[PDB]
Amino acid sequence: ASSTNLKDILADLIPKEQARIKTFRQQHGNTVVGQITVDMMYGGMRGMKGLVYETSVLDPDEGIRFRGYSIPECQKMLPKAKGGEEPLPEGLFWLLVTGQIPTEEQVSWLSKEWAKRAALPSHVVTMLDNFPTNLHPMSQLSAAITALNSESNFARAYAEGIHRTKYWELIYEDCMDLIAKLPCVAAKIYRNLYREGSSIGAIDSKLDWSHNFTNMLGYTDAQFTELMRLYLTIHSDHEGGNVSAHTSHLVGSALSDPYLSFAAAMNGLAGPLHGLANQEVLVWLTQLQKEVGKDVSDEKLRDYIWNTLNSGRVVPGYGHAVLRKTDPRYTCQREFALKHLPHDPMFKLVAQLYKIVPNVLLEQGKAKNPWPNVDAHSGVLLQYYGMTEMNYYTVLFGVSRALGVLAQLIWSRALGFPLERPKSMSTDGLIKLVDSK
Amino acid sequence: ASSTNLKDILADLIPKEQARIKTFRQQHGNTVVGQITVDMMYGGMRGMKGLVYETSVLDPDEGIRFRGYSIPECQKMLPKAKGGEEPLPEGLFWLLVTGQIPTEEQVSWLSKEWAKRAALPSHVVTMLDNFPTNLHPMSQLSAAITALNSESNFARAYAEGIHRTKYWELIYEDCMDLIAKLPCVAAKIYRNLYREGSSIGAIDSKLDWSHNFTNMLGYTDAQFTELMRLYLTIHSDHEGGNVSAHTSHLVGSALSDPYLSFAAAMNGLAGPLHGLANQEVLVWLTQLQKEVGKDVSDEKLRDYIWNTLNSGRVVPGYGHAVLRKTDPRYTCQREFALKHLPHDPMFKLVAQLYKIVPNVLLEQGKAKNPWPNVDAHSGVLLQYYGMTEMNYYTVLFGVSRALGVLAQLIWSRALGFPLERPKSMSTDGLIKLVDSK
Repeated sequence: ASSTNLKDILADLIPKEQARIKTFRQQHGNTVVGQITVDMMYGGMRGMKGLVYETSVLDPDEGIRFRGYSIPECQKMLPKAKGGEEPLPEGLFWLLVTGQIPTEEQVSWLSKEWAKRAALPSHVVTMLDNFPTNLHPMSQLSAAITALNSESNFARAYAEGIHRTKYWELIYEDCMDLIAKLPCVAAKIYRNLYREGSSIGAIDSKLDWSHNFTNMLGYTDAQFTELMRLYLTIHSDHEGGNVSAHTSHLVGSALSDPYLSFAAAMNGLAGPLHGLANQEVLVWLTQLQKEVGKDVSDEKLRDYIWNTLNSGRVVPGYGHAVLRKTDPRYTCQREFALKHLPHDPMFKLVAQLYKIVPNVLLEQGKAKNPWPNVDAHSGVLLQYYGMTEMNYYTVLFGVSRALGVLAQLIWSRALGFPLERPKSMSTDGLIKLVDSK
Repeated sequence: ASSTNLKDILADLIPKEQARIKTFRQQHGNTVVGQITVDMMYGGMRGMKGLVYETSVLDPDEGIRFRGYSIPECQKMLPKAKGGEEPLPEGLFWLLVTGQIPTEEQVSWLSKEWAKRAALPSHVVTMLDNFPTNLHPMSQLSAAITALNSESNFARAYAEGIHRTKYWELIYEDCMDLIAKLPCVAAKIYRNLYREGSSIGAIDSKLDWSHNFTNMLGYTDAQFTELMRLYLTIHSDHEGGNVSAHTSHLVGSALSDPYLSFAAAMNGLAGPLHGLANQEVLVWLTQLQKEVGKDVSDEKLRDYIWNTLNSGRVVPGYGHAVLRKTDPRYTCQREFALKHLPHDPMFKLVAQLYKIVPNVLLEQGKAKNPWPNVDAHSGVLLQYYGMTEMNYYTVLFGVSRALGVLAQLIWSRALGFPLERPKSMSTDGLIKLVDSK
């Protein structure tokens, strides 16, 4: 056959980043990179630097980057799927871990490599098949990723006593297993929930990752698969600061093993201020599809959106405190839509708000980035291919953010990052602090 | 009957703290309360202020305080159990929430009030009875607190749309339920695991909280119960910064409901750098009980501990970067031991290290707080009353830290604290930052 052996590459890359951080930290290390205010400290840590998350940086002129490789260079560069046009999430985890762009057989590797590592302990399987259909997917996804922790290699090698400098090699092995069992768990949370408890199927070492998943979800549409490949590539990662990424991080720094850290991250992503906004827009988009009715003019939604901005509401999906042009991940799923559902009524709706909304905002003071998110485009693209079941959308973001959160988990463990322990305070403390002192 | 109605008190206290924070933040609010370094930011946030956690402050001269009420004022002040000598965890949650010291019928209230709220959905019960006995308690405790999330009031009232200023009243209701179902869940993780899957029993509105628990654990010793009452009071809370407290906080700030935030906190407390040190000492204490043998002299453990400090090891349980005298929570369980197991061989072991260790360290440079933790005393006190099963110790700390973590959860939600979102960075970012800029 063929390849190049991921672990063995990462094995090489490690000492070189490990040093780079040793000198940096030697020399300028004490160079003050900012201040904290009594107000930030009530402000949920409002624009504090405190992380070092080495897999993605928000570029204000250019969206998000998976190195400096942004959005638009990824779609080019990342291997596409042996007869497709949209990237493999495989080759994206590979980029996130390596810093390098996969080769076809570096990706063909992972796919083989995920299919085998893809197995499920009879007790998560049982645990799923009895869960109540009143329990949310995301309470199931996280209940069962903890219960998968039964199987961690790290838990065990820890228990036996591996040493500091070896931690990555098994935290690696736990991550590669998790990202393989993930499709199974969610494919089954779907199937039990929404496709009347049927069988997820089997799993095919022939196919790539996203495919197997879509195939277990029970979807025969190769257009949907390639949306699945695209969706999973683009919601992977987003700086370290955000709830699901900071929790997998925080918790993972107590030397908790990847099953447990990831499950704790979904408990953050099931949180309304975090998971639920892909929905929020679809729902808005839904009332609007009624209130302003089917095939509107450029004049009537201008009337609606205007009568919306000014009568003391907001347009779900639009605006960004930093990013200066349109989010590339809107643009990616738009480019998709243009190709594959161009004359869709509801995509027609979204694509109209794109024409109209920015100017309406910009002209009406709510501005500086009046441009759309990702979250604005996606749900419309899900509902088209018949994924109506919108509570379940939060799991699909979960299975995606997995690649980005676990691929930095190996790195915090490789560069051997400390237990995360900011100082708390208390108001009475503070009152004596800033002013009285 | 009799009482005073907790929710209704807290209802009163709220606006007054709510303002106090409005003015403080009005005026000095921008007063800079510290700086951040490139080095802190790799240093897992090494002595950053970033939290406001209003239920406990570390006093360096005086241990931990549950206001300014420290250790020693609590044992006095907190109601003791209608024929006991050790405080009720009931009256401690009450202190943590109110800021005020319970009255007997404020506590008698909670006990009644926990017993009724104490019920368990048939699906967590099933989920427990089939869990594998190879799955850790703490992967079970957290799997089933997520699955209890099926029952959150907040989840629902959120779903229906309560408004900002009402959030506490239901986040309250979810917390009071959780702390009542907790005994049931852990009593059953024990029983299934270690007491051959037997029945937890029933639940008695007559008895107080810790009692019911010990009674479901299946322990007939009223000395053990009162250890249980003491244990649960003292490991409740410990500033906000620590893994289990920061995670329940972080995650709970994405508007996740208390079941989900607490379950995510245990995924942090199951982490080796966090849960597992109560054990670590018992295990040390165990080898020593052999290597230096039964009834040693003040001269021979001096030899051991000295031959330990100098031959390049450390004494599990001893030392503290801040606290200047002996941790009161050593002293609390020592005072206990003195009373109730005075002539215990292994307590004799601990109490000897107390005589010997500090001076041996102090004289041998490893000093400034050479004094013992809590974690040093507890496990010895557990093993005596026949709680041999030491993997399960992490759940008993869980059920304790619950009171302190949930009682500040109501407060972050009451004072309406924002989604927690520090800025990440990246090394390449940093290199350009501190020096190049």
